[PDB]
Amino acid sequence: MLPGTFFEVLKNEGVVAIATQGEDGPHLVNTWNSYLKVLDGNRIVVPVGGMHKTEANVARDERVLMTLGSRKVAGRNGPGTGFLIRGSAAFRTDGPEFEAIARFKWARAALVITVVSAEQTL
Amino acid sequence: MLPGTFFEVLKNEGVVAIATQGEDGPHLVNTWNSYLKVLDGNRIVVPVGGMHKTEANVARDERVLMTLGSRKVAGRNGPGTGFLIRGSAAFRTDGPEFEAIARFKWARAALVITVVSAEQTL
Ligand SMILES: Cc1cc2nc3c(=O)[nH]c(=O)nc-3n(C[C@H](O)[C@H](O)[C@H](O)COP(=O)(O)O)c2cc1C
Ligand SMILES: Cc1cc2nc3c(=O)[nH]c(=O)nc-3n(C[C@H](O)[C@H](O)[C@H](O)COP(=O)(O)O)c2cc1C
Repeated sequence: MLPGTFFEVLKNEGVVAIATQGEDGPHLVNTWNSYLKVLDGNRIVVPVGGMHKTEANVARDERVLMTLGSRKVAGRNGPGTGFLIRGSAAFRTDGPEFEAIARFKWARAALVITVVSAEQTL
Repeated sequence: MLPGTFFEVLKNEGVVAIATQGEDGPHLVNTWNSYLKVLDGNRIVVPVGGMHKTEANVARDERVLMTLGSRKVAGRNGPGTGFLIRGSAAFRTDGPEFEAIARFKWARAALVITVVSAEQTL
């Protein structure tokens, strides 16, 4: 379901945000557009170095939200666009989703988000 | 309390993410690094065109989280850095906080974030 414009965003660098639900309120962490790996079957993989509070949150509520964008891709009414992605998350420490990001030697795990919806919000 | 490195990030374009607490989970919306105005008092001002769900969430729980960064500013271990900002939010529709973003013709309000902590997370 990810549209072509999402793939054009990923050709450009930028800050990705990942929100999870904590018992206390939301939590928000980041990665880089250039670190995301998209796999077949609507999966986006993030290399995990820290994300310890995020991991604790996902263990109790697997729903996540993610945003990303780029001023270098056109939106509906001028330069710049981005996406709100909703999905479910899991952490993996082995298997092909882990091997997709194992080139980052600092990664202790892979955060795998299975996308359920993608909205271009600009 | 906002440090010099944060102002260096703001000289570069990027996607800002703002998380609020909803009824049924977090919500996450964006702005651009180039749209933020910073006022005396640890106050960050965001021009509001939509953010209707965000505004409903803030009316119930004023706490927000914000992230932003840039690959063009050095972090602690290599190129690229960014920040986790925690603060409290209010929407303003008159006064100096609104005037700071009034040049945006589509703005309906100013989202004013009063910063309580700022962490450089890379
Ligand atoms: C621009 C940016 C990119 C980041 N990329 C990563 C990343 O790819 N993986 C990672 O684990 N943390 C990354 N971080 C740090 C995370 O945002 C987070 O601060 C850290 O993993 C701790 O997560 P936690 O608060 O869930 O314990 C990045 C931070 C910034 C500002
Ligand atoms: C990169 C980017 C920049 C955006 N900047 C703004 C902005 O400055 N102000 C705004 O109202 N919405 C902006 N949006 C749209 C918001 O993220 C959000 O989708 C919209 O305001 C609706 O908010 P709500 O879901 O809280 O109702 C931006 C979207 C993207 C992808």
